[PDB]
Amino acid sequence: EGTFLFTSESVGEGHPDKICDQISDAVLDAHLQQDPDAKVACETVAKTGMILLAGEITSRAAVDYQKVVREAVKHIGYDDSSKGFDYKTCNVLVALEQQSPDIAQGVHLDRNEEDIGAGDQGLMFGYATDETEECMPLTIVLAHKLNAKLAELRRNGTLPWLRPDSKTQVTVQYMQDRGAVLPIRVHTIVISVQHDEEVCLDEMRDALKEKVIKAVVPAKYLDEDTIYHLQPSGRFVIGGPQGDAGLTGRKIIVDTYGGWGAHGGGAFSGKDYTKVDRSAAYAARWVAKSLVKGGLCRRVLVQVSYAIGVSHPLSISIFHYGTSQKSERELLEIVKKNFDLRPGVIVRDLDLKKPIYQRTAAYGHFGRDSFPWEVPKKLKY
Amino acid sequence: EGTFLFTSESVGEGHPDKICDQISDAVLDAHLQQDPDAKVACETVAKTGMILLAGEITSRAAVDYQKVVREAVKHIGYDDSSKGFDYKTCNVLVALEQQSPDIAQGVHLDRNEEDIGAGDQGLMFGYATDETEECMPLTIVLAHKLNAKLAELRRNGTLPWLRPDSKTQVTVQYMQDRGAVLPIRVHTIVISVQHDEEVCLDEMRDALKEKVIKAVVPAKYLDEDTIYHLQPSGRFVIGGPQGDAGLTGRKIIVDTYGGWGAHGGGAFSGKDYTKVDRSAAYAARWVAKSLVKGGLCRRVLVQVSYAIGVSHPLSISIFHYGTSQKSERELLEIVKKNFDLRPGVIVRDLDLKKPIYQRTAAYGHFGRDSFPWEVPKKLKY
Ligand SMILES: O=c1c(-c2ccc(O)cc2)c(Nc2cc[nH]n2)[nH]c2c(-c3ccccc3)c(-c3ccccc3)nn12
Ligand SMILES: O=c1c(-c2ccc(O)cc2)c(Nc2cc[nH]n2)[nH]c2c(-c3ccccc3)c(-c3ccccc3)nn12
Ligand SMILES: C[S@@+](CC[C@H](N)C(=O)[O-])C[C@H]1O[C@@H](n2cnc3c(N)ncnc32)[C@H](O)[C@@H]1O
Ligand SMILES: C[S@@+](CC[C@H](N)C(=O)[O-])C[C@H]1O[C@@H](n2cnc3c(N)ncnc32)[C@H](O)[C@@H]1O
Ligand SMILES: [Cl-]
Ligand SMILES: [Cl-]
Ligand SMILES: [Cl-]
Ligand SMILES: [Cl-]
Repeated sequence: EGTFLFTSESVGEGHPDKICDQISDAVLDAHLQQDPDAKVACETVAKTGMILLAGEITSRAAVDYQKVVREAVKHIGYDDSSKGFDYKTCNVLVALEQQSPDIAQGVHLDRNEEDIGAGDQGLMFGYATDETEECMPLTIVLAHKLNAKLAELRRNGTLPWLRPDSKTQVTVQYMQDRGAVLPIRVHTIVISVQHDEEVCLDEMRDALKEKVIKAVVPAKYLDEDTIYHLQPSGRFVIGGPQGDAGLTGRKIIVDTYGGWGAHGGGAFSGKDYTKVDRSAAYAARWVAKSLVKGGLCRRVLVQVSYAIGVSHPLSISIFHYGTSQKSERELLEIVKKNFDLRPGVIVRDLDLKKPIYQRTAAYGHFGRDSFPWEVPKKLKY
Repeated sequence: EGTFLFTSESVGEGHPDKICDQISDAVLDAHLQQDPDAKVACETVAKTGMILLAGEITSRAAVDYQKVVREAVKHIGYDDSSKGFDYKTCNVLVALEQQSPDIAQGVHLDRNEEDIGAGDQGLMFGYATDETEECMPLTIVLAHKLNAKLAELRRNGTLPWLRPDSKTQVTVQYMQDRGAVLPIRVHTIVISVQHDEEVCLDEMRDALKEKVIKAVVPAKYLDEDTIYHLQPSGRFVIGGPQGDAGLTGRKIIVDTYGGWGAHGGGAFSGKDYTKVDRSAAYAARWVAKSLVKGGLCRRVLVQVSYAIGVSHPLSISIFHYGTSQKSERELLEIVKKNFDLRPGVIVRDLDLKKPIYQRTAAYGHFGRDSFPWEVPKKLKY
């Protein structure tokens, strides 16, 4: 009574959708290194032997797409045909055009930077929860860390049968606590990871429990009833793009809160700051985290929305789940007094011309590494 | 006090992401017409002059991809270079392989149909709300209907300057009502739609208000304070894939609840029933709607999750927002007694081998047309 199960998932750096996100952001970063005002909307598609870039870029930079793509794939670890994909020998195809002049004229041409219009319509949410220090749901934090642990043990050679494509999933039993949530125990863990042709299933399952799960999940959350689904498909030799096509922006829930809070549908990777799908979601996270770390609430969800060409949000809304003594109306006044959610101001507050985006594109965009949107603003009220 | 704004969006049939969803489901349907057991994972990518199919299909069908793709684009309305895209003359590229044998062996080979494994891990949600008869949020219903109205007036020739690519966005002021939500008024509407080179902005804005909004949104929701952003970019002649690359599965929030409820991240289009991203989300909608139409709650969210190769969900969870006299524990017992959420049973209950998927791929998968997942189950308890 008062408890429920909740599940979130994450994926590894070599998951084919995440490959695409990382490549899209490597392209963005390459442009921004040379032209901080590049307009970038770079989608990546991955299938056996192929990376395709499709989208719209207007930029003063001279970018070697072959090098940028191949270096990103090398970093992920796909470096041999035996692994199913090789940065040295794959096809890299480019279908990139300039940004539509109709978009450019309606969004940013002949506009003062602070008054640039949103690059599109849409809705975006930010969320924070006091259940972890980093203000993220435990389900998603643990799922990300399990993938990171796999990559670590692959790269350090202790589990050399590992390959880069992985997925994880964590189910936690939660208790209610005055509108907030408290994690009690881990009910179920799934891990699936691509592997070489030589290792056997029992060796993999033993390693995944002892060297991955136990190295990540605190023992206080694990008990004799916890259910483990380790390599549940039985065989995962074919992987990466060869096993499953990847596309940019197909892991938007992994990128955010693991299903908690809410999501407006927009993808992050491959987009410069004028695309509010990214910048306003980052700003909304920053607002939410600022409210929780400032002691105003324990758990909070912020919605913003925009119209293409219009700088100020059309709507700003807040829900605190009953975890503040202040009304949501009062919290909204505090937010309005402390934040300016025009994209041309967000860019300054969060330093969004800086080429740090490839680092955001695996293991979630939130709750990690003290990115600007993770540093709470001191609120005046 | 007790009120908040909430925004949802929708897109039209010629929006480039939605083009991709529709093509992916046209391909699925073509396979299912000949082989009800086809294994389909068809991604579509669209950019100027190009439809690319990428993914994995194992099927006994003989499908003419050129015809299927081009007929889908014709139906949407892209039939001339003057509109930016033409089904008769575009490039159709195919990068389709068989389903991975490692997946096939772990999911469905040599398994009894009812006991087939989930085609992947993941989490899925179903939602229902009593605020409309179709048990959907008003924000998303209105946003979809505005796009449908644009397509209607394009196809009937009364606004012949319209083209197929459109987006809409609706902000509603809601009041709290004992855990449920009540819509009060429409605060803001956005409409952006591709148009010919001859029509002027004032003609478009007048038509969008008088012939689109007033034909869709009840006057009781509109007042002298409602804000209208009609063609806010000022010019939208370039559109469709030429204006913005499209990909399958990039409108997952438009496809579902417009940001309400929750989303697990999986895309629907291009996937047969063994992909629980689709089948289990449909079943979860069916459960949620059955609970509301059965009088057990006014508003409800259901989560399910799976592991690849495992037939039964790993977790089932329910949240009723305080809108039931029964506890969520009791509702879960009712759900367990009345539903079987194995994919190999869902397929029978919801008739998921039937080639009806292209019809789901615009205007949302839920709340429309009495699809099987929209017909409530009579609950025994
Ligand atoms: O706040 C809550 C509470 C809650 C928290 C503290 C309190 O004092 C009172 C109630 C809650 N309580 C219970 C109890 C039995 N079942 N549920 N369940 C949930 C869910 C959720 C759960 C199961 C499936 C689906 C969504 C969510 C959510 C999660 C993700 C996205 C959107 C909503 N929030 N939430
Ligand atoms: O249930 C509620 C209630 C509520 C309903 C009936 C009651 O008797 C008591 C409370 C509520 N109340 C208020 C009041 C002032 N602000 N909020 N606000 C919300 C939101 C939401 C709102 C603004 C931004 C973001 C999310 C949501 C939601 C919507 C989509 C996804 C997830 C959660 N639910 N919700
Ligand atoms: C299961 S595949 C999706 C379904 C697939 N498109 C098909 O044709 O059936 C989704 C993800 O699961 C992982 N995956 C691929 N092959 C797998 C296998 N043999 N066992 C487990 N997971 C696998 C990869 O991370 C892949 O991107
Ligand atoms: C604004 S575009 C996204 C940003 C774009 N990729 C870029 O290069 O800036 C997203 C969607 O908005 C719509 N759109 C395209 N051109 C537009 C215009 N000139 N005015 C308004 N909306 C437009 C189309 O539905 C398109 O798919
Ligand atoms: Cl996936
Ligand atoms: Cl191998
Ligand atoms: Cl879009
Ligand atoms: Cl024209």
